Amino acid sequence: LVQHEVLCSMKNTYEVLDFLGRGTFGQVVKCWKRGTNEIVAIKILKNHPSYARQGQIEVSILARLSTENADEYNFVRAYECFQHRNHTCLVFEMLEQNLYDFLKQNKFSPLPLKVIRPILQQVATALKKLKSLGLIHADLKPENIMLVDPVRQPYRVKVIDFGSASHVSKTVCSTYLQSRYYRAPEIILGLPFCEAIDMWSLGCVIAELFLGWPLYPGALEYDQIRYISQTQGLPGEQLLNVGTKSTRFFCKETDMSHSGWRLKTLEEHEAETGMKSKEARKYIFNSLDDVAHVNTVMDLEGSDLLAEKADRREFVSLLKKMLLIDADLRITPAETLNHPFVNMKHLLDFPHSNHVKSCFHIMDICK
Repeated sequence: LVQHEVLCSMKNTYEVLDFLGRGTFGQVVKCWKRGTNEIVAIKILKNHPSYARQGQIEVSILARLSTENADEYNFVRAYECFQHRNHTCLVFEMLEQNLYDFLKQNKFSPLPLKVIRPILQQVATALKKLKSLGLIHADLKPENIMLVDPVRQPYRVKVIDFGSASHVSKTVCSTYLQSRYYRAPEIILGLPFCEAIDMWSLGCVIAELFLGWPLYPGALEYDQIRYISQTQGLPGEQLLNVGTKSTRFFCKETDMSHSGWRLKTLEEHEAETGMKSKEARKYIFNSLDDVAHVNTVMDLEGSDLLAEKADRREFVSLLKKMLLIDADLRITPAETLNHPFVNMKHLLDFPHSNHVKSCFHIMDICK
């Protein structure tokens, strides 16, 4: 169960100092490595047989990632893995603050695109290495992207929480998987999924950093697929046909001139499940292009505004490619690093803008 005040390792030695967090399963606690000046995070896993298979596969993925010991691809370095009492725990490096707590303390104010760009490049590099190994993170949320040091190393991030990671398999998710606000349509509709469910999650977080609030903050999976379809259009017919959960949110309407699929109205869903659906979006978009026209009051003069408008033009261009409902056509982590928003090739067309001089400056410092 829960423990405190002291801990014991087989090869090293750790003394627990303060609790760090508690999830659905698996507790993380901050401790001090005795004999050194290092602070590390230890994630304990309860020794229940029904959770033993998920606990073992997480250790298998960390050992395969630890071969990439350089971790220049921005991963949390896993040190060792021992067993205390009858439980199995993992030792990670101690990062400072995750992106959600960074937005919370700033009253969820939007972040400029010049700060979003370094974070996007680092996470896309991580997902480029995850596809290189045939792995899925399956839990990419702002709570799982932590800043190494917000003051010493400004805007350097790493990804955490592999408790949902798994190898690529041709198996439909039986129920739910990723976090709801960042869940790909494949998991909602009951479709075969691969590594593209993290490209969808990365689109919902860079949009959350730009707006301050989640892009699709649906309380239920119906609200989630409703916001997506109302903003980006209904999913394709071939996708809704082979979708297992596709019948729980859509219906086969057949008028004289109607097509095949349509959404269940708020009146229909409220009668089917009894739950009245309320609006939770801070931003309602008829199109992803309306994201570029959000929060448009800046101090940028004519020289800098011509570039910020070009910056937003490429941000919604990448965001649309990252939020394509069809996972077969969704942009890949390798292509995202080659998108003009990350290449900054569209900012080169400006002779000397004092804003683009800072945009390029924030990028080459993240090293």
